[PDB]
Amino acid sequence: NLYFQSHMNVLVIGRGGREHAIAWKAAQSPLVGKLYVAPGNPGIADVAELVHIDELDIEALVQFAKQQAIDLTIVGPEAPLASGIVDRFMAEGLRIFGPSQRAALIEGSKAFAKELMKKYGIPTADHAAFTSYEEAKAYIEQKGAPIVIKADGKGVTVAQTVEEALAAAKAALVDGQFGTAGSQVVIEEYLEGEEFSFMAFVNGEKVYPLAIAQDHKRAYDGDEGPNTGGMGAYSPVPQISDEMMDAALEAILRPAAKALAAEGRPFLGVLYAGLMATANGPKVIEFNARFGDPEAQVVLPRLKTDLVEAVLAVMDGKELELEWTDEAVLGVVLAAKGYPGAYERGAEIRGLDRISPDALLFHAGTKREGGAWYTNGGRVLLLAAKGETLAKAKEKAYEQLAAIDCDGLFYRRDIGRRAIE
Ligand SMILES: Nc1ncnc2c1ncn2[C@@H]1O[C@H](COP(=O)(O)O)[C@@H](O)[C@H]1O
Repeated sequence: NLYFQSHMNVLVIGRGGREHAIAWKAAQSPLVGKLYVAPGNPGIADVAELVHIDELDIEALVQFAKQQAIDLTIVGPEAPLASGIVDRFMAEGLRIFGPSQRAALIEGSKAFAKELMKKYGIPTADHAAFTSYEEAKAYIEQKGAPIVIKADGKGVTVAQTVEEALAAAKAALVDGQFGTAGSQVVIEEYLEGEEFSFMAFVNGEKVYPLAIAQDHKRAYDGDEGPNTGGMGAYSPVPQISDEMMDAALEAILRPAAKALAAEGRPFLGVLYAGLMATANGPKVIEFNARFGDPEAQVVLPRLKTDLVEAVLAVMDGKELELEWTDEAVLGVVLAAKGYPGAYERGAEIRGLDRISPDALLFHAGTKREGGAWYTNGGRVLLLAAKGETLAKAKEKAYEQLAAIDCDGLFYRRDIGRRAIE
């Protein structure tokens, strides 16, 4: 079907498991000649050449890319995007998949995203910020309870009653941090239902849906403890109906891409909708402007289509249908004890050699030294397995995980548990 230029040098920006997953996929493309990741990490060195340049060193990255004749740059994390790498690259004539600074604002500013979804009729949790008690009060009292109250400067209360919400909102203003605008309180609609991650390739108004993943954000078994970058994920997600999926594509993803374009911020890249499946249909929690982590590690193994060709087709504004395997994929994050708090580095990791070769081991935060492996970051590794069903992928993933010994790491035993229940 689609022809593109073969023997294309590709650069991936980032250092994590998402970027291990995007490099591992890229390396399998019949289109790719040379594959660099800047800065990557020692498990990524197995699939790609590492480049010792920071993600935020935009001028070095531009100079590296001109000089090593990079045909495609794919940006992993959001900070480079929020800093204008795409803008710099385009002005230099370098081809890049990722949003402009102005488009990436959809993730950077939750206020801006709320503002855009309100103006364009996009379903989401109601959101409002106040520096006045009396105005906070009058608003809490129209909206009623349960209600989220958020204090700046733990400070998140899901107030079960109106009286509690007011007590919490009053405290937020009296004890929260005094910014240059005074103290402020954030009030949000509480939503119930099942969370899901809906990513799509986007170029302007053109939206190309990926598979649907579910992430597990809480640190501990039974969705306990604080929130994290994500402790595991799987795809597909059988308890989210096709109808909910289509509602979210037509009432959320397609209108956000339009809204960004209508505001003179067209988006190019991965638009990642963090969603709730409510009784009333799907509702935005947040938007992200790039692949989710650990969502990329579980979605990208299911993609049949060549990843580099799909990116090029998207950048060209070409027609494309993405093809996916029937097999489910589930992934478990091993994190350094203490994460998402203060965590210890430098614990020896044994047993990486013992893992079956069809297991997918995505390095996020490891170091290699004197021929051994050590923890070096909050999320350290993700192990995913494929399975004919979700339960089989769950079984495979956990069985393989147990080959790893590290007294400095922990992981959730309940990834996927509800979905199989
Ligand atoms: N309005 C909401 N309704 C339900 N869950 C939420 C809401 N906001 C945040 N969360 C949860 O808290 C996590 C952290 O997102 P955030 O609160 O924007 O940092 C999300 O990934 C959700 O799992």
